[PDB]
Amino acid sequence: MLEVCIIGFGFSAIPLVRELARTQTEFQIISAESGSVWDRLSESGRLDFSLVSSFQTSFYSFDLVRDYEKDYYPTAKQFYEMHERWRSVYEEKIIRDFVTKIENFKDYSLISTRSGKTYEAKHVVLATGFDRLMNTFLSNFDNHVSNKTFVFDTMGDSANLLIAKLIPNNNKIILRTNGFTALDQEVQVLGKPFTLDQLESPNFRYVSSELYDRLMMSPIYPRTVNPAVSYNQFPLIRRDFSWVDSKSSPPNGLIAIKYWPIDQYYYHFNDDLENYISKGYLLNDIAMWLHTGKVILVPSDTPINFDKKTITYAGIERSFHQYVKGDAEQPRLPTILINGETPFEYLYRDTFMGVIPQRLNNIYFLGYTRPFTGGLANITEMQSLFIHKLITQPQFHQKIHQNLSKRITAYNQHYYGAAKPRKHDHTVPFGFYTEDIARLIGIHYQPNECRSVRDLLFYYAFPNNAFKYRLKGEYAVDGVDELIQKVNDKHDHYAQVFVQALSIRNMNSDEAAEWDHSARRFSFNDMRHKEGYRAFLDTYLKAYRQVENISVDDTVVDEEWNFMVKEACQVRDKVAPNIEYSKDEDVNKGIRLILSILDSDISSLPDAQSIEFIRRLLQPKNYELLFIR
Ligand SMILES: Cc1cc2nc3c(=O)[nH]c(=O)nc-3n(C[C@H](O)[C@H](O)[C@H](O)COP(=O)(O)OP(=O)(O)OC[C@H]3O[C@@H](n4cnc5c(N)ncnc54)[C@H](O)[C@@H]3O)c2cc1C
Ligand SMILES: N[C@@H](Cc1c[nH]c2ccccc12)C(=O)O
Ligand SMILES: N[C@@H](Cc1c[nH]c2ccccc12)C(=O)O
Repeated sequence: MLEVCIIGFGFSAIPLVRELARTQTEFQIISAESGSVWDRLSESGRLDFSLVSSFQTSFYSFDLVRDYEKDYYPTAKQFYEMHERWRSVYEEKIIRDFVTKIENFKDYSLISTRSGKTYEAKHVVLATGFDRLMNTFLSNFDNHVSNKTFVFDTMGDSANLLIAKLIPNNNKIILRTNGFTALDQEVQVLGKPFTLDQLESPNFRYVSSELYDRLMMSPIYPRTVNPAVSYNQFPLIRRDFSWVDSKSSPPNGLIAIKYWPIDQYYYHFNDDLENYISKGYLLNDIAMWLHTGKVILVPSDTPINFDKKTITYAGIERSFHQYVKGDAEQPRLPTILINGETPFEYLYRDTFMGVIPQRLNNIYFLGYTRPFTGGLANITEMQSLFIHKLITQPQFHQKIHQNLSKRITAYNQHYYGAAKPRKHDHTVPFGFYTEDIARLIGIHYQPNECRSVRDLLFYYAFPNNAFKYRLKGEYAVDGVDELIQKVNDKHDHYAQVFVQALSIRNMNSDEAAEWDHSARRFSFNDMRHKEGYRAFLDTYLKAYRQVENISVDDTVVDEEWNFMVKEACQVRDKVAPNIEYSKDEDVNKGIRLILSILDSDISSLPDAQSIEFIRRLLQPKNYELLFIR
């Protein structure tokens, strides 16, 4: 009897196949001849964009240990080339066919295929990815569409990439949405670039819920009255967060788009602009679009005529060329038959850690958990370790499954509370999820085993990337020691985010929200760093057009749009003139202090009262996770 069958091979399955090979566990992969959206984009030459996620979080530990030299954003070309490199390694273990049905029995499954070939396997892993409504827009994208009006009912990363591509053809963009969370993918800390995933210090949740909440939520919840923040200039960007019923913030189910702020885009790409655009580094600064009026927000309930193709806002009856109805994610699951009869019903919350479904025996889901920030790699590497351990170690399989339904209830209580199921429940802060799996497997760090201040920075401030948990123990990867050293040497041992937590420990949430926004350039949606880049924007559009052989007329002037932008930007035209740094000073001084006591013994530190606090990090009081204990 075949020990393991993996269904679907693109990106998510790679780390699991690697571990099954290492332990010589018998496995077969079944995967469609057709392949993925990445094959659609490759075949049709549309891998001309870049990831919304850092290198560190988007490539597996066993690639990073070889190829990491600096933080950067990989291109769609590089990401796909990496999938193709791993497909080549394992292609001999792949049967090219399409699974149509799985019949699940007490200790095996019967797998049916389009060819008619059937397979028996004791353990079955689904790594088939999602169907996405929006893929047709990216895969069949037309760049000749010019001077047209688009209406989007949802802001997501796909809409934002479409918008980046339309705007340089003088396409006008109306968003008719119930708000959206957008975050600068890259941020300056005392004049040095940090990808946003470098600054989450997630294990601070263990100090307390409230402290972590103040560390994280002021750029997402409308907490500052600072008029430089996009959610004050353009309030139609605010969301209804009344659904959230959890002390764990950011909450599971919160989705964000991650975008190039124009200032960081300029710092990286200004010197070789056309060549960088052609590699797929597209400016996608939604806040700059709102600032310049190349995008407008309108209320959710703004009347539209689907028959005449018209949207009803202020004075002009604007005909729209296309309505984009907004991306949904549905797992590509075959029919699964419980005891080979009863259709399995998929719901993210009714699986443990997005991986283990109830009422199925030895079936695992790999790649259906979505990270709030950073790449999928962080999530699928840790899920792969979890699945490998369940498959190959019956003691671990028994430990997890014995109280499976209780673990799931305890997880849902902790992370969702009494909220009803939502379509985005599958979205998790990457640094909670990786840490959660690491504690389940037993490859976690213990805060009580920190000796030096340097050790506290590593435990609390070093990002909870999957490779963090592959330094030593059961899943160690060779070269992780050198990788961690390199990353620490380039990021000042994450002293800056450690000092952020030290700065806000005594504040309430309004105070921390004010302090967050006291910076000369605060992390996210700082509308003071837009006007100075108006000339560079024109250079950019000219560069984009030249790269893509586009010719449009700005000497042709769209009068009617010029007119609707004024109505859209009334709060901004009122709020912006009220503009005009505690955070910069606090952080600068704190980093000085921390970097001076790097190698000081914690336990022995003498009796401001930040010392008390630093000493208490050996004994955090919010460490309990009832779905693990
Ligand atoms: C436009 C776009 C941009 C993205 N950008 C990023 C990014 O910036 N950073 C990031 O980290 N992630 C990004 N992602 C998300 C993620 O990395 C990709 O979705 C990735 O392809 C997921 O890998 P996967 O292996 O789970 O699924 P896939 O890559 O879709 O591979 C699954 C494979 O299984 C096959 N298959 C499906 N059903 C069956 C079946 N029943 N039988 C047999 N074979 C089957 C499919 O044909 C496919 O080849 C992006 C996704 C998209 C669509
Ligand atoms: N802690 C950093 C970065 C940060 C805050 N909120 C976030 C949400 C997601 C990602 C990063 C962040 C700051 O306060 O600016
Ligand atoms: N364009 C993809 C982006 C995406 C999906 N899942 C992700 C995980 C990590 C980074 C990016 C993504 C989407 O439809 O949403």
